[PDB]
Amino acid sequence: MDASTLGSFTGGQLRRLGSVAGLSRADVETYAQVLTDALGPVAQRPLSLAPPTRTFLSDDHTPVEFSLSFRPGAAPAMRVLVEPGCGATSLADNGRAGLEAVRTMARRWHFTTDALDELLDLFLPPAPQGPLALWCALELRPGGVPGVKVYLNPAVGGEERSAATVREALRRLGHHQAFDSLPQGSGYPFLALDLGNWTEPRAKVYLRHDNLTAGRAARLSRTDSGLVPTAVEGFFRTAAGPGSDAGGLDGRPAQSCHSFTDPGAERPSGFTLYIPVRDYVRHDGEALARASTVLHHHGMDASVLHRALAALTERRPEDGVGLIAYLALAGQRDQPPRVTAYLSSEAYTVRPPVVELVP
Repeated sequence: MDASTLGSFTGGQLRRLGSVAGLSRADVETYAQVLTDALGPVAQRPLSLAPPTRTFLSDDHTPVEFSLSFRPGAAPAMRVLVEPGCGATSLADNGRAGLEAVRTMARRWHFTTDALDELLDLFLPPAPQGPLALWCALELRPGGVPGVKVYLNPAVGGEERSAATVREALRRLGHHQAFDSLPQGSGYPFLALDLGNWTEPRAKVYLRHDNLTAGRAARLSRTDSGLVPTAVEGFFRTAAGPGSDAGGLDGRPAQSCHSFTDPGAERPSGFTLYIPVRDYVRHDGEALARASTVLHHHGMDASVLHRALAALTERRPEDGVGLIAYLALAGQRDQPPRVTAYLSSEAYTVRPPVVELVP
């Protein structure tokens, strides 16, 4: 019928993945509409056109990514990550469009944005530097009222100003000198806020880790942020396969996230390690096999993740790479660890046209 658009294609993925995650037809319809509205003008962009901006949200510049988070005894939790300002003619207008999208969501669900407002001069200046201005992740909760997380760029004024930007953000969010509790890293790729019916900020600091080793990974967190060193080393080795025991992971950098949630607290209560598994496998069959091992090690079934990949695309996992972009092990104080698979939309990753060569 009609040519596929970013909206129709990513919407189809949201619907099929949402059903795999056990969401109702009603909730899936609600969230498909939320994603279309979040994409704004680019939702109508035909997939036959080049990607609208070189968004760094995914390798092929699709401005949508999905995730499924597995907790023992819990239904799978689905998120969608979007860049609402995708297709703006400048990073400044990208940020403004991103902020408008978050405020529209706030007027709909009436979550508090005071914590975001406290940060906007730091993260949305004029002449911003890449690679992002504002991304939004929506947790697709039963009942149609999502969790909203906003991702901002500590390097917006240059990498040299990243550390000072994170320290000032945490101070403004009532976390004093929490910056000094963070482990050594190579960079600060994101600061994120979890927004809801709370005014108490939930602040997340991301660190880049170049050439990470299993031992160094074991030292990024303390017991009181939900993971134990042996679980972190086991996960590192399972996820990384050949990147393991070779002088440090040798593909794109690993990341950690440090969650500050207790009011006034100078120490994080949550820790996540992200491994870019797509750089360390022959194909998505191997990524799926490693994800299945991690899930089994944390007491969870993996059949939903097998259905999730088929929901994304009809492609055999073994016939490409990148459908599973990252795997993560997520700890929170006094909670069972969570395993998360980040799933690529691949809206711009197409089989070339079939035209047989006949001599």
